Amino acid sequence: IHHHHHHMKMRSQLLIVLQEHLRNSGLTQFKAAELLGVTQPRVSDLMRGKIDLFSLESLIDMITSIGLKVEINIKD
Amino acid sequence: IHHHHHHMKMRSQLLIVLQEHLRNSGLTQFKAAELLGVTQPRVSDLMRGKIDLFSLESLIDMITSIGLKVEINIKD
Repeated sequence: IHHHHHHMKMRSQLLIVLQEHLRNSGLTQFKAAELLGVTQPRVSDLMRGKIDLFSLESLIDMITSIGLKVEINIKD
Repeated sequence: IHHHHHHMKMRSQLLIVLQEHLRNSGLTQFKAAELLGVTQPRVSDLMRGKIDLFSLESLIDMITSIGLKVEINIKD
């Protein structure tokens, strides 16, 4: 397994938005996994806040699966 | 190898900013790889625009290594 420990403000922002949206979606963890196209243990880890297990692309994948838009701004 | 074909506006934005910044950095591909902590073949692929080989986290890793800030906005 890869564990992630960088970009934590961004990673936590994406995770909290994904958790909150899933929490009042009316979906069970099973139906949530079906919608996101991931396994139930993956949903469990997300809802338990195991943030280290989630790459930025996986979080962005799931945010988009639930119908949200992610926009980036790059600052120099 | 993983190949990526989703989130293409975001992926291309990050790649173009990374290429442009490296292109007038005064660095050779070797010195660029040293700064980013990746291999020279990885730099080559980036500069050749092999966008499919680069996950969003790897692009964000490298953008931050060169001293840029990435901010996300999530829209519903």
